Amino acid sequence: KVFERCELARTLKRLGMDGYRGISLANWMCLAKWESGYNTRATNYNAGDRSTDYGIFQLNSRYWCNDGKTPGAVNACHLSCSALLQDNIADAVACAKRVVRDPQGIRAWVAWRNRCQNRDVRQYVQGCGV
Repeated sequence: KVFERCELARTLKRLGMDGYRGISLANWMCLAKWESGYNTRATNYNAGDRSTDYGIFQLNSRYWCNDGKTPGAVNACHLSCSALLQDNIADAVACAKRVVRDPQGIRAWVAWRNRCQNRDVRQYVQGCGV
């Protein structure tokens, strides 16, 4: 599913992401935008290390979910990577929450540092009623 901006903003808020571990809703929106374009079926294979990024938050199979073909993988979210490809993003959200519970927080995603950190991210939630 390819979410529309405000549709996603309202969904994330209802799932308790606003201010989760100190991360504002606009930051989560900026992250989803640059990672997948708000697309839940997005997948990206990393030929260099044999891992794959799954879903709207592009969660990596080496640490967050199990796809069975990634070497030295752990499954911290205890989910099959298939769960991160559903239209319902509840599982993807529960896993993103786990990621930020680690020391790096939102910085775990390099895309956030390049495209969101220290920027005016207000635009991502403007007019969505959240």
